[PDB]
Amino acid sequence: KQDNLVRAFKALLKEERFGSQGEIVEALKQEGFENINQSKVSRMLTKFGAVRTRNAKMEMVYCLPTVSSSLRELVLDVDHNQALVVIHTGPGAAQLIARMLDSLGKSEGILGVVAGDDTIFITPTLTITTEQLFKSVCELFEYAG
Amino acid sequence: KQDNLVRAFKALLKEERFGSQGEIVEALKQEGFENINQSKVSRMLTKFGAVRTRNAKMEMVYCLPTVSSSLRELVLDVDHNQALVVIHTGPGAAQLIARMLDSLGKSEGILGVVAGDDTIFITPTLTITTEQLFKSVCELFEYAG
Amino acid sequence: KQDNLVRAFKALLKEERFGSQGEIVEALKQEGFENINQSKVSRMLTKFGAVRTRNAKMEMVYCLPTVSSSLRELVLDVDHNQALVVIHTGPGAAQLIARMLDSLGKSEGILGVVAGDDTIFITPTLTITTEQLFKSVCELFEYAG
Amino acid sequence: KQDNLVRAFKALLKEERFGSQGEIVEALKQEGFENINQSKVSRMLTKFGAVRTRNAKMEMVYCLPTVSSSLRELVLDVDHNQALVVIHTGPGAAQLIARMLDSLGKSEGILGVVAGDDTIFITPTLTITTEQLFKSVCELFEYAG
Amino acid sequence: KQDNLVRAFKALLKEERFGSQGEIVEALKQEGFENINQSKVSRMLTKFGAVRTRNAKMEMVYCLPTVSSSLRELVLDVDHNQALVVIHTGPGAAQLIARMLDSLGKSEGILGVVAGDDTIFITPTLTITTEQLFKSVCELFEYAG
Amino acid sequence: KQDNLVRAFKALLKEERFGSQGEIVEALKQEGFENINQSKVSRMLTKFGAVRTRNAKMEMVYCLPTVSSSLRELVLDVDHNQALVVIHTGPGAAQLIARMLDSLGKSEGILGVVAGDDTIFITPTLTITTEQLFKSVCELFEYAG
Repeated sequence: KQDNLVRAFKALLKEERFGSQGEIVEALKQEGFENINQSKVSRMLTKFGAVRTRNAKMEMVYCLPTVSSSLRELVLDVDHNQALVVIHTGPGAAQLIARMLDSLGKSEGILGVVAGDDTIFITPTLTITTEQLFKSVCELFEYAG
Repeated sequence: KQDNLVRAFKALLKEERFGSQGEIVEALKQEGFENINQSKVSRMLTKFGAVRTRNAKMEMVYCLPTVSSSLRELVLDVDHNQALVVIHTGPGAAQLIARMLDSLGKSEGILGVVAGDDTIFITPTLTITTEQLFKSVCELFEYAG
Repeated sequence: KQDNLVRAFKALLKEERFGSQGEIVEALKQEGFENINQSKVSRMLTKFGAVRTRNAKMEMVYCLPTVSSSLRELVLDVDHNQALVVIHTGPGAAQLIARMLDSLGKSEGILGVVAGDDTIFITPTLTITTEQLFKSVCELFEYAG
Repeated sequence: KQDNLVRAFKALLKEERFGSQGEIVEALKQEGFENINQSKVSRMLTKFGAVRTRNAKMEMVYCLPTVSSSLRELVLDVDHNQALVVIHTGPGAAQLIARMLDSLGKSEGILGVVAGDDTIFITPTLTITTEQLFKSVCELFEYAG
Repeated sequence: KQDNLVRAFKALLKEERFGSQGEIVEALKQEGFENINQSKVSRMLTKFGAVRTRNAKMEMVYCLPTVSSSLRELVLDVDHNQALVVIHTGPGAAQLIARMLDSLGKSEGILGVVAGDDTIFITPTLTITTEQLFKSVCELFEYAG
Repeated sequence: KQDNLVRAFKALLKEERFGSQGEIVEALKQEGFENINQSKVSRMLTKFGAVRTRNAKMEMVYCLPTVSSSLRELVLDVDHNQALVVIHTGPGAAQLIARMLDSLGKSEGILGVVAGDDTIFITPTLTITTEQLFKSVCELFEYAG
């Protein structure tokens, strides 16, 4: 079952047409993996070295290979809660991406950004909503969050 | 007075029976250290190299010694506020523990995790309360928070 | 225009009389730079290696030069939102300053602190307001936030 | 072929009897994977989340699962060149292990230690050879280097 | 004089034709800046946010702008001594690039890699010379070292 | 015995007259602690929060207290071997100090610098000896290495 899930997952990446973690979860559920969830999908994206790429249809999508990869291609997910916008990236890319985001600053609604190895926390200024900040970050990275 | 506090503190660790920072504070107050607080206790746990261990009564407790220590044994405190679950660890162990926590993912209520040297911030998904996340994290680390 | 902005900005630093990012923004607007904002000012403080110093009038102010610099002199801004107190520092100084802040602990209203390269997130305990924590942090660093 | 290599590799881990990267390479070559090398084995140990464990025969060996893991169990390889002893660990464990090693100090032949995410560089004092330091580090971690 | 040096330096970047730090130093000396050296050039590349790009003549060269930048474009210099290959990168990009290099492994002559914020140390295996490793790293990043 | 060693050690710090780890080791040996060594002294400097200060006799010496501390005051030891100059600092100060050192660059004999939490590795260019680099670093930090 696990070998089949890995094969199915990699095939979705090879199609170069899925743009978000939720899309991958839904595709796998439709294939029969009833217990699939975002936690499992996030672990697989990290484990198998998935990155994003702009396909020939101009869509930012996951793919399976990274010296020529761009920072934007290193973003794997953008999500949020009431207080923070959280980005997940490929291993060790969070710091580099956070450097760029914290340069955008308060005028763009970013009060501050802190990154871990593959996770970034973006906190908003009092003048922008977490949802608007979320929408702006999704636009910057072309992620269908 | 400070020499006596250190001696008293180390003795509490040697008893291998205290399970939380608050328990240590209370024990020291009862001994006569009226001005003791969690800030002082946290500094002492860090300074004296305290770690936790499962005692022979099956209780996770502080002890005074660490190549054979486990990640769980490296957690010193778990607490929270309205927006985050915060974990304090032994020096330089936060990154390693955060790697594990962020692998649990959204399906377990963890939207993201970021760590500093000995501090970890865990932010919840919109589908779990900070208190429930707190309770789950306390269960994972067997910490009486 | 950009060359003039840089010259104007550096001159403000050389005056050794401005104590906050907002003061710099206002001074530049008054000089005719209508589009100046905190994002631009934050980038310039980082780019030109600005630090703070206590001037001869006993005021903590920005200056243009750092082996003899103190941690307090490495703080560039202190601001906050509803959930966090955020500090911006000179490049690579956040970790060191965060070490000090997280030692203050819960008894001082600091539940935890995590730092990125030049940004620090301070989360409050349930017993202190974000504004009171903000005011205390501003006092510690003598920053007119 | 790659699916077969992964299956073969995981099976070696499940046997809980291999103690070093070189042993894994040799076992895979004997099975028919003529092009296997340490670079590939190191990538697989990282990718599949391998850790070490003391088996029932008292041997430190690789296994396939980590909250209960010890620092020693997080070491994947110990090797050296003329100037440094280099340790590879599981993801994000290098910092924690380095903290311990740099505490051993000059009296134990360790002039200094610096760690990356999963790599540690140990430089020797002028009073110990890189090979003796290597042998001591291998003994500490019970690694057949 | 400093304002003229900055203007001259930025103009060299805008030409999009210089491939190494030494080339920049030589060009500036020829323009009349007799005291220019690599230390000053390295500081300027960092300060002004220089990155590399493949120009229309297929040459990897410095340019003056970075969300769409690749890891290779983030390398600013490759040099070496008798024991290490050292890479300098744009701010906060060293960790990400090191992750990639340490994946190449021992079979490619890389015993280990450790990174700081914008500096990477690559130590060779006993089977490759520091100069051959240097030459291979220069080829990977297309840097005329 | 350990309580006496701690008391003796702290008293040496309070004298504000010792300038190097070796001086502390020698003073403790003279007091009767026959088994004292640099490993133990380094651990104590870290554990007890020692920093350096310029005393009234203009000597850089250890002291026992740090928001007003300078980067230079955060250096605890400077030593070297055949290939590297290694600096030990107070907890979490290595990154900040390394940022400054790597800005000095190749023209000052510094090929590169990488830091861990409280340790810094400085590798020399082919044009400066490790001993000359050592002597220059000792002069910069006024450390009697």
